[PDB]
Amino acid sequence: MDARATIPEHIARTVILPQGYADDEVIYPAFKWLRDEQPLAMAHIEGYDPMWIATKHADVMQIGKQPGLFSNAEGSEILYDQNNEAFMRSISGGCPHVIDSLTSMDPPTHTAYRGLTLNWFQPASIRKLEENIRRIAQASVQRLLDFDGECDFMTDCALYYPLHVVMTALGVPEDDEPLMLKLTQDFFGVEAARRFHETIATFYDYFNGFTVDRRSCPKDDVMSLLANSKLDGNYIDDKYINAYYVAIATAGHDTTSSSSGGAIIGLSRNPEQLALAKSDPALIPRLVDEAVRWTAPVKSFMRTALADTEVRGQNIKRGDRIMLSYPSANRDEEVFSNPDEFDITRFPNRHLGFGWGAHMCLGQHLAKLEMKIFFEELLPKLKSVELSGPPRLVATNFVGGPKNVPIRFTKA
Ligand code: HEM
Repeated sequence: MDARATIPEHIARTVILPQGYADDEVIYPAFKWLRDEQPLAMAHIEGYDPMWIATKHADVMQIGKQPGLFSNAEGSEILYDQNNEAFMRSISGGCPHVIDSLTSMDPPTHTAYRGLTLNWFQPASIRKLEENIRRIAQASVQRLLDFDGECDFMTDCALYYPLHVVMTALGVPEDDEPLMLKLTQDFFGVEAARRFHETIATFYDYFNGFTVDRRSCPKDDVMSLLANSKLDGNYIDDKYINAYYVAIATAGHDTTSSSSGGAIIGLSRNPEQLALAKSDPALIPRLVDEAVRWTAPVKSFMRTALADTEVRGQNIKRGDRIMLSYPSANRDEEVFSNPDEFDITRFPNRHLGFGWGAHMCLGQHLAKLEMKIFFEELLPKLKSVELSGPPRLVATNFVGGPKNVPIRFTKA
């Protein structure tokens, strides 16, 4: 079954299939076997293409730095079994990408489209939003504190906070939360082509009304920036502007909620850390990097090789699919000691949670700023937080992490 495939089928099924990601003691041991035994090897299971699994921190940095060699755009950047990639190419008119977002793009296209928002996402630009993001965090902290010491931290709090922040960055009204939750939770959640096609049409007509509006009535927000952008003396095609609004909102919602949940499971299991964080606010930034390392919400992205190459003495033929495991890179013993412990003091924390390379998460500065402001508002409000039952994690090999964290808390 592709004779170059060496990973034992049991490990291979555990790392690829979506089931095992709902449980950390299923998936982290398998990846640990891989890093210790077959750090970069080929797996081929039934229903999927052969693929190399880059499990080492150093190999994920190296593949991600070379877009000329390992392509986003040639195959599906998302891990789908053949069956599914097929249904998708139907929906998508031949090509393995459901919308034309930055992740489906190789440079120079990618550099141009990414270029349009890149500086709006840089730290200095993101500071303008601070009074707003603190207003949103206080409303969300209040909501949780209105419970008498019990709630699901996700579905009662962290589900809405990251969506409110990305709605404000885009310029979408507070009142359209229903439709944005429908976009990220229902339509892009975890005949069908007939209903796909007219549902994306309805969202595109909706966003289209904002593009037109920002073109006569400009505001400082991402919709206005991209509406009014022009590449070669012409406005960006509506397909790319609307895929960009969708890419930011979906890319920015679940990853930030999941990492905030991850932080609460880590502090609930390690009360010495809550106490440490409460006594030195300077440590919140440290807690945010550790929550995103430890949680690793994006479990993988894919790459297709554009030439025969060699990484860690392996000979990657042209056309080979490669899986990038951000969870395995964040627990590589060559970079981190006791990588399974949640430890907020961990420094330096050079995790690959936001990726590395050309496609490195555009929203990383916005994601660290809104998680830091949320926790600065929340931690002083709590005397304690503990889990009241097991977190429920999403079974998915793409964006998973906690979906339910039932907690008990005492107000300060
Ligand atoms: C803690 C939260 C977040 C995590 C863990 C996360 C993770 C990632 C990862 C792993 C990638 C792939 C990077 C690569 O291939 O090198 C990515 C892509 C991306 N993320 Fe995030 N992300 C987070 C928050 C955000 C936010 C808040 C936004 C939106 C403002 C966002 C927007 C994007 C976009 C647009 C891309 C595509 C960039 C490109 O292809 O050029 N992300 N993110």
